[PDB]
Formats: sequence, C-alpha cells, structure tokens
Amino acid sequence: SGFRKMAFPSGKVEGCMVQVTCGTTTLNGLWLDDVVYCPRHVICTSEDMLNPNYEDLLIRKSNHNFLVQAGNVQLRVIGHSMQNCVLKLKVDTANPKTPKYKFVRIQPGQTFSVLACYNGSPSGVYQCAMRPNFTIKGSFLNGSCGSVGFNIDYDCVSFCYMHHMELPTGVHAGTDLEGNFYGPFVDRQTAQAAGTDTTITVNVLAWLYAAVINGDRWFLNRFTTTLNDFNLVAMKYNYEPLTQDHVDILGPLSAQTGIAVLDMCASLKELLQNGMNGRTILGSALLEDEFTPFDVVRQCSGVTF
Amino acid sequence: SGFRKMAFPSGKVEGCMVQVTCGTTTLNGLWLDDVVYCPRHVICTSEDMLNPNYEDLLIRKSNHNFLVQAGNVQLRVIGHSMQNCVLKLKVDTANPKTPKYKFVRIQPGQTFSVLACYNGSPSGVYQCAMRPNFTIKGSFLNGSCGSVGFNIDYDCVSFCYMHHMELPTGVHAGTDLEGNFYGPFVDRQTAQAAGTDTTITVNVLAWLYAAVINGDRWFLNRFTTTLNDFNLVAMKYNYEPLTQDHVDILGPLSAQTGIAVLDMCASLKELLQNGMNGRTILGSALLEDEFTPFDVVRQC
Ligand SMILES: CS(=O)(=O)c1ccc2cncc(NC(=O)[C@@H]3CCOc4ccc(Cl)cc43)c2c1
Ligand SMILES: CS(=O)(=O)c1ccc2cncc(NC(=O)[C@@H]3CCOc4ccc(Cl)cc43)c2c1
Repeated sequence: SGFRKMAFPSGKVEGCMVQVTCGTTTLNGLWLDDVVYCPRHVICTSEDMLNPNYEDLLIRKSNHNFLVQAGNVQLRVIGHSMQNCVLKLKVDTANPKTPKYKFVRIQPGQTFSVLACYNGSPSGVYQCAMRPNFTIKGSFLNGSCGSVGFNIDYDCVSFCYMHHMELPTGVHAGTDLEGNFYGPFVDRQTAQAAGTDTTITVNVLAWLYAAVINGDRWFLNRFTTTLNDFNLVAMKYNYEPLTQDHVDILGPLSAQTGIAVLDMCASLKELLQNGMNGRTILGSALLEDEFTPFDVVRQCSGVTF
Repeated sequence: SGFRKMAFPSGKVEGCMVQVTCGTTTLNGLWLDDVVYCPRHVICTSEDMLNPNYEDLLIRKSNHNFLVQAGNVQLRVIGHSMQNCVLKLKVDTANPKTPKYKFVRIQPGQTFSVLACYNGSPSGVYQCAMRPNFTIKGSFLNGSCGSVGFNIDYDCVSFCYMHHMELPTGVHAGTDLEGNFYGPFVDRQTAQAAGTDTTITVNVLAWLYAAVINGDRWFLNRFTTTLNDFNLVAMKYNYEPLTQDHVDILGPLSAQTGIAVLDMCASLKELLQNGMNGRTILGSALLEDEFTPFDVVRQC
C-alpha cells in the first residue's frame, strides 16, 4: 500500500554526469560514449546572452577552452559541434559507465525523473511532468543547467530533457537531447513567459484509479458521461481534452478497479464542479496530474530496473 | 526557484541491493563490504508468524540455506548472525560498489530517501519522513522487505531505515540498520496498530519559510505569539509540540527571510484556523510536513 511521487533509480544517469567549464561559466554535461552533451549557452558571456550568435561564438573557441571534469579526472576535448541548442564536446575517452540509452522527445503530460546536478555532481532526484505549456515545475538553483530528465524502460535509459533556463514565474525550460526546446522558448536573455497552463486530465484520472486501488473511494459515483460532455466540462475548468487514446490507455486500470473510464470521468466532473468538501485523495486536497497511467501501473505492480 | 519533494540520488545504494532467499521467502538485502543485512523475518515459516523464536529458528539454519543473489551472480554465505531484528549474512566477497557509509538512527520528523526494491532490483526512489508515531507513509508492495531508507549528505551514505512490515492502516514499520525497530513494533504478525499520528510542526514552519524564500507571502501576518500559546493552539489541530530546539533550528531561515520564528508560528496558527481559502502554498493545498529545516536550506 501507499502511493508516492516516485522517480526512477538514478544510478545509470549519475555515472554520466560531468562538470563543463567554459570561461567563467560552469554547468553540467552528460557523458555518453565519447561525447559530452551540454547547453550551448555555456559559451556565452552576460552580453553574449542578450543577443547571441552561437555559430560565431563557437567558431572562436578551441578544444582546450572547454574544461570537462568527470569526478576528479579532467577529460580531454578533441572536437566540438552544435546540434540545435545543445553543444556536443567530443572527448578522448568513452565513458565506461555508459548505460544502454536512447534520446527520446516526450509529449506534454508525460512524466520523467530529473537528476538535479551542481558542478557535475548529482544532488537530488525528483519526478515531474512536461506541462501542457511545455514548462516543467522543477526545483533548480544557479549551476543546475545541463541536469537531465529521463525514464527507464527495462535496462535502457531514455534521455528526454536537458535543463537550460528558469522563466520569470519560477518554472523551467529546456530541450530534448537533440537540442530542440520544449515550448516556444529561446536560449537567450529576452522577455519570455510561460503560457497559461492546463491540467493533464488523463493523469488526474490515472491518479484517481491509484486512489481506488489504495482504498480511497469516497469520490466514486453511480454516474457515467459521454466523452464529448466530459470534454465540455474539461474545457471550462482549464483541463486538457481527453482523447479516445487516453480512454484506451486507462483500459487496464478500468479493468482492475471495475470503474469504466467514463464512470471515473463523471467522478472527476463532480469533483471539478463541487470540490473535495474538506476531504483528501491520497493525502492531497488538490487533484494530482503528475502521474501517468503507466506510472500508476508501474507503482501499483512493482516493476524493477 | 521551485520547491519539490526531492530524494537523494540512489546510485550509491542501488549498487548494494541484493536478493535474499530463505526457503520460500524472497526479500532484499543490503550488501556492504562482506556482509548482507536483511530483516530476520526472512527465516520465518507459515507457523512462525505469530510468535517466532528467532534464536531457535536461526540455530537450525546453515549457511547454504541462505541464497544471496547480486545481479545474476550467487554470493556464498560463510556465516550468519542476528543483531536485534536484522540478520547479517557474512559473504565470501566484499561488494566492490560499497560506498562510504554510516548507520544512523533517526528521530521522528527526520526525512530520508527510500529505494524501493523487489527481488534485489531497485524499482523507485521517493522521499519519506519518520512520522511522530514512528511509522513511515511509504509505497511498498509484498517483496519490498529489506528496501532501505538513507540520506547522502556529501559523499557518504547514512543508512537509517530498513523496511520490515506494513501495519493494518497501510503505513510502514521498520528498523535502523542495527535491527532496532522505530516505534513499539515487533517483527511478529500479532495485533499491532500505529498510534494516532500528528503533524511535524517544525517541518511545516520550515516549508512556510521555503514558500517565503520562493516569493509566496499571502499567509504572513502582523502577529507574533508566545511559544506556549502557539503550542496550546497547535496541539488542538494534532500538531506536535514546538520546542526551543525547533525554534533554534529555524534560526537561519528566520535570519534569511526576516520573519521571526514566533512571527511565522502566528502565521501557522492563522492557517490552522482559516484554512487556505482556495489558495495554495508551493503548489499544495495542505500544509506540508515532510521537509525538515535542513532540507529547506539544502534545496533553496
Ligand atoms: C536568479 S539566477 O541566479 O539567475 C538563476 C536561478 C535559478 C536558475 C535555475 N535554472 C537555470 C538558471 N539559469 C538561467 O536561466 C540562465 C541565467 C540568465 O538567464 C538565462 C536566460 C536564458 C538562458 Cl538559456 C539561461 C539563463 C537559473 C538562474
Ligand atoms: C498484504 S501482504 O501482501 O502480505 C503485504 C502487502 C504490502 C506489504 C508492504 N511491506 C511489507 C509487507 N510485509 C509484511 O508486512 C509481512 C507480512 C505480513 O505480516 C508481517 C508481520 C511482521 C513482519 Cl516484520 C512482516 C510482515 C507487505 C505485505
């Protein structure tokens, strides 16, 4: 029993974290095989961040300008190239701790674990979701750039995020491992704001199923709804539309609990229109949307890595 | 900016997780140097649930009865001894991935990371607090016994918890790494119940300081309170008494935010009386008590 926000074990990723120093900037790098991946803004000064020409700044750099440190061992940079907003530093040594990995770009609503690092050293692991406005509500201080987001599927690490910046509201913006930003963000010091966020509906439903599996049933009702009528209510309350794909994905949880997805949607509709009335669900007075249906099945069944 | 429930990176502990099988029972072991630590109840049969005599059950065991598996490699048990509720299996190989470590017994209110494991394999990491009633609100299924709780403040792993059992309310009880249970619990299936839980007051205050550091101030007020008046109010909402030790511990956060502890206590009294009125604090509609003052300073 119990339901916690749970991250993947971070060991496979900890063995890849390195410190990248370029001039006065120090941030984190991801060392996989003989390449160190890090945010391209490591080559910027304070003025170079205001209006940057990264091709021009990079051409002026030499391999010895990049100081890569893996623990207390300095790695030798033998090449450098840029792929979108990520800098790739070719090193003379393949990381012996390189796990089986893939670079995957995730969709909003998908969750992943973040290994927050400072000076190439892991300091914390937490779970979060890619918000529908493409920001993440992370926990990052100065020096955390280059920290990565990942999932594990069997023994393969899927790297899905690299930290680049903090927006004025305190939320975070970053890229996939190919350097493509999630959201309409740019890696420069300019006016940028996160769009109005919405609730990840399929994830709330998954968390309501996790609550039922854990013995919390007060919110269940005799009613059902059409998918279209539910989406009218969801639009009203700044909730993401629920698709037939989401209904299908929730199938196993629906079969296990005996509560059809549209039956759980009618419970969610009542919670949205009436609130919790002083009650909690899984120790929360708000509807939680950072657990996907796969996370709920993984935690309530005990899948290992 | 931002404030998340954050666990320590689990890599140093993952390299210590092994599977321990004894008869029909399989659970997790912690492999440090040449010793595998695990709950002694791994030696219990179906008839030794209510009143096991662990000394008697253990004397009947031989080293080859314990099957220890580290990955796809079977370790050879060359000795076995019991220390309180923990079984120590001497193995013929020192774990090459043994980190720098310590065994520390924690106090209620203290937080730690849990590396939940099944069959010696890590499946997830989450952050817990030792509740004032000495239980933990974990997420554990059957097979999670032997999963450990730890802190990794700089380089060294401090092991503070080993999972042993789930109480009827779905909360969890376990021991420190010396086999001493936290709470009045025993490793028997005899009727046991967690006492009435209370809120870790010093941790709620620490989290209110974290919210102020992060820009939230709506809950602040112009009032202060005596420590005694705060305790008289707080105990009516099942909050733990706030001691002078707790007031002192909150000193640095008080200095950093400019809000005296007793001033923040008056905000907490007001929140308890009024609720949040549709507002949130750090993305939460409830007062969070699983962040210590040390966690808040660490994360901010
Ligand atoms: C308040 S601070 O010390 O600037 C700070 C605090 C927490 C922080 C948490 N994650 C990242 C930070 N860095 C940034 O966002 C850099 C600082 C300058 O502004 C930009 C603008 C664009 C880009 Cl691509 C990067 C940055 C953080 C920076
Ligand atoms: C209901 S279950 O499948 O037995 C179960 C479910 C979740 C569980 C989550 N953590 C631990 C479990 N194990 C226990 O509590 C064992 C079996 C039951 O009785 C005792 C009594 C004393 C001790 Cl020291 C251990 C146990 C769990 C056991």
